[PDB]
Amino acid sequence: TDPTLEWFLSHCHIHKYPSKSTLIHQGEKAETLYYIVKGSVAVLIKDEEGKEMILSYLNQGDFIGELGLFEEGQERSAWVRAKTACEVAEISYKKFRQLIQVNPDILMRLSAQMARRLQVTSEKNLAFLDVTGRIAQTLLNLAKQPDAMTHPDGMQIKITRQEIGQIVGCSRETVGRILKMLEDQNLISAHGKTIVVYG
Amino acid sequence: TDPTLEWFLSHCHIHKYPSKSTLIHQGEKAETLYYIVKGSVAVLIKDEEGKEMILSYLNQGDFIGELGLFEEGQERSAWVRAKTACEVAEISYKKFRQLIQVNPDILMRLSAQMARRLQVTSEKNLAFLDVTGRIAQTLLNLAKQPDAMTHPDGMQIKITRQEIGQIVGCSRETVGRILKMLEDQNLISAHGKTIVVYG
Repeated sequence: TDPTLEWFLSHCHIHKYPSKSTLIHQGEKAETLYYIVKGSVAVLIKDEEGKEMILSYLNQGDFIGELGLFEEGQERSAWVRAKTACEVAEISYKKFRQLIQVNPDILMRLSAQMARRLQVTSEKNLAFLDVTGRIAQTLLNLAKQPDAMTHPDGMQIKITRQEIGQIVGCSRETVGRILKMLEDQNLISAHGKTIVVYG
Repeated sequence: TDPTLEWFLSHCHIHKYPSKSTLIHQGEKAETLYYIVKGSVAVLIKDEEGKEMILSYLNQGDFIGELGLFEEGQERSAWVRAKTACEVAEISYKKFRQLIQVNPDILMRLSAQMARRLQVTSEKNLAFLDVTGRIAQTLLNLAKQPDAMTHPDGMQIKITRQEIGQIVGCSRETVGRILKMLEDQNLISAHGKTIVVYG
């Protein structure tokens, strides 16, 4: 059992959100503070060219819209929507601040993840971003070449890591540093001399 | 004045650091937890070969390795040095964990900082990363121009939002969004026609 969680939730209101239903709409005045008891949700924005862009998926046990607890008035840059029928608890920010006085443990939890949530995004300057822009261009251009292969996901090209570095003007390593990053962004794919560009 | 920051301060050792003196080394043993009372530091890393490729820039009102606090173990890759001569207060994780109980307010400001770092992360395709590389390049070359200003943090140049768009080949809005990002990353600062390039 979980002494705190159970206490915490006895101060929250749990409701169900059928898939695709929206939990928080975008310029809403933040005052909660949502805790996912079960199921998953998505954080969406619209980029230039008004396409839905997924910022993150949040799963059971995670919290929703902190960033509004430490920023009065703060709105909701990007709005929360359910992906699967899920139960979510929500508590007045005002009342939550009271819980923290009583037993500052829950605060520890939420405080948590984030951290485990940051320890995953980071370990990542101007000089660096420049090369990242150049390499992305090289791959973008090669996909439009007549010698490009057609891939179910997009276009597949042929080039060595050293060739990328020679073209852009960087070490073979810097290429791997960037290729790995781009690959983690689900934008490209690297295996030997074969590289595939998505979209 | 800042009460919750005044108590939390009396409960820990504040250290002075001359510029270019390292605070945190690689492989460390995470048990702190520093708070920059005054000045600025730089999160470095030594790369493939060598080259201190930098990583960040933390200033007054910042916590350090706050990720270590949670989750036993963790020393501790990363790195830290003082850019300018700065005063840094530090406290053992375990004592802090006790203070959290005494007055949780300080756990607020630690969580607050973590929240802000999430904001920056979520706000991140190939085409976009390409433009980001070109824009940084324009700012990079201009700071080396004879008509650049001497700024305490680096070099300050003169250019409008639309001028950058014309050079790179993007909308006036695209420049706006990218300038926001780069300023949040602590690489530049924008104020009207004035743009200052750090470093």
